[PDB]
Parts: sequence; C-alpha cells; structure tokens
Amino acid sequence: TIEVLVTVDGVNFRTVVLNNKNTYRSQLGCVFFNGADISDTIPDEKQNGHSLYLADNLTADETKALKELYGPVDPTFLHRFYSLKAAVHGWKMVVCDKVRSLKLSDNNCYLNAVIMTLDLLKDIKFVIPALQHAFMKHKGGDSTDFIALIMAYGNCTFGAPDDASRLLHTVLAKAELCCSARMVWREWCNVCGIKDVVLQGLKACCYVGVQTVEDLRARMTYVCQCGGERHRQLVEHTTPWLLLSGTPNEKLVTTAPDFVAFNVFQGGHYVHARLKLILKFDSGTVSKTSDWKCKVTDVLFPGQKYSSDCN
Ligand SMILES: [Zn+2]
Repeated sequence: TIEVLVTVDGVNFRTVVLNNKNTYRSQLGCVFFNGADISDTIPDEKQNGHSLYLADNLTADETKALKELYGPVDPTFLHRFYSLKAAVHGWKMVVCDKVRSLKLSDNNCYLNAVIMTLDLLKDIKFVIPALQHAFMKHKGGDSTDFIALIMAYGNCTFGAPDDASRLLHTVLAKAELCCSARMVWREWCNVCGIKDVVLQGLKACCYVGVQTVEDLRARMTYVCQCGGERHRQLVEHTTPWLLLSGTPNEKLVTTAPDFVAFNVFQGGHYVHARLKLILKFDSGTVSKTSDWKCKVTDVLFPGQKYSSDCN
C-alpha cells in the first residue's frame, strides 16, 4: 500500500493511504505529480512520500483554502489550470532589447497581445492572491503560471484561437489601481435634470467603444427616458494611463502622435505595437516602421489630466 501527501496550495498537506490495486483517480481523484496528470496510472512505490496536487474531491478544508487562493471558481477550474500549465510549458519567450514577447505557437497570438499590453499598465495589482503571485512571477521572468492562470479564468482552450480584447477585460476585471483615478460623465435633460456619473480607480482608466481621446471627449446626444433631447460629455479625467478599446478599426497610423501602444487584428491573428517610429511585435518577429495600415482594436494613451467646463 501507498501513502502520499496531498495539497492544493503547496502549504497545507494531508496524508492519504493508497493501494496499488486501482488507479489514483479511482482511489483518490485527479492528481498531478511534478506537472504530470497521473490520475489514470497505477501508484508506484517510487511515488511514495512525494507531494501530489489534488484537483477534485477536495475536503471542506482544502475547498476553503482554494476559494481564498483563487477566489470563487467552478469545480473544473483547478484541473483546467493544472492541465494548462502542462500544455504551455513548451512555449517560449523572445527578448528584443529588454522587451519580452511571446513566440507564436498553438494560436497563442492573442495572449501575446494581452500580456504585452499588461506589461505597460502601471500601478496595477490583483486582489486574488494566486493571480497576484503569478503576476509577480511573470514580471520576474517566469510567466508559465500567469499565462496558464488567465487562460483558466478566461475559460480558454489550448490551441484554440480567442478574442484578445475579451480576455484583457476578464483579467483587468480582477485587478485594481494602486493610485488615484477619476472619470466623471455629465448628462443633462431639461425636464429631467443634470446628472453626474462617476468612475474611480481602474474603471476610470479603461473604456470600451471608442478608439481615441478625441471621440471620447465628444458630446453624445440621444433620448432621455423622460422623453426628450438628452446629452452627455466627459468633464473630468485623471489617470496614470488610458486604455481605449473597440471593434477592429482600419486606419493609417503615422509617427508625431501621442499613443504609447496598440493592438491590431488581421483577418484570426493579433499583433502588438509601440512607439519608441512604430515598433511592431508579431509574436517574436520584431519590425520597425514609420506608418502602418492596420485594423486597430485597443489603444494605450499616457496619463490623462483633463477638465472641461462644458460649454
Ligand atoms: Zn429627462
């Protein structure tokens, strides 16, 4: 018979007794050993004393320690996340002039878009401990845990292509700002009245629907639920950075504007670019250009310090 150590956090361990009659999965459950899923194998003596990472059939304790480490997750999360880690350890990172980019493999071009964007976002951190720990590992130079994690939270699938902007939302939905940020929208209807809509922190740094600063600070017009001519305009905006993102939009980018970076969608393919002339990163292969015809999807602007007296 066999006794091994079972953990879900690499901190808390319990001993489980195993025979070598049936498989790990049948006796115990989904178990990973040194990255490998060995649920459907026979317990060997050489696997004795060593530590396993359990993925299902958790105790009430382990379940609680899971929800504190990863937040509230579905019963298939841990297996999916562990599986993804094994799937993506083969992936490689290119480093061109102290800039890290994700080499192309298994249609992971969108993950190159997400991560190269996130590496520019200043003063962000994640509330979920495991994600924040992975994030600090990623900036440290080891990105396997992080890449795997956001694929897990994003319900992605290995190999399958995916919407980069959808993912950059899910990830940012779990982050927060380590500083001050303010965004005030001012609506008004003559029968209904003036109304100020306020956003603080991260939500004040990211908008979906418009691709540039200009179309953002513009006066919208529509119909109030009151039943008349309603208006809308951004009157206050203070950020360390601004992330605007919309559907793929064809245009010519010239280099001197004030973007800092942006993503492009070709076709099912993503590219990330910066402005230090235009530098582009097509998943490892770096290029320099002075102008580009492309379908921009997300744009990154520097810190906003803007006020409008609204006339
Ligand atoms: Zn009204």
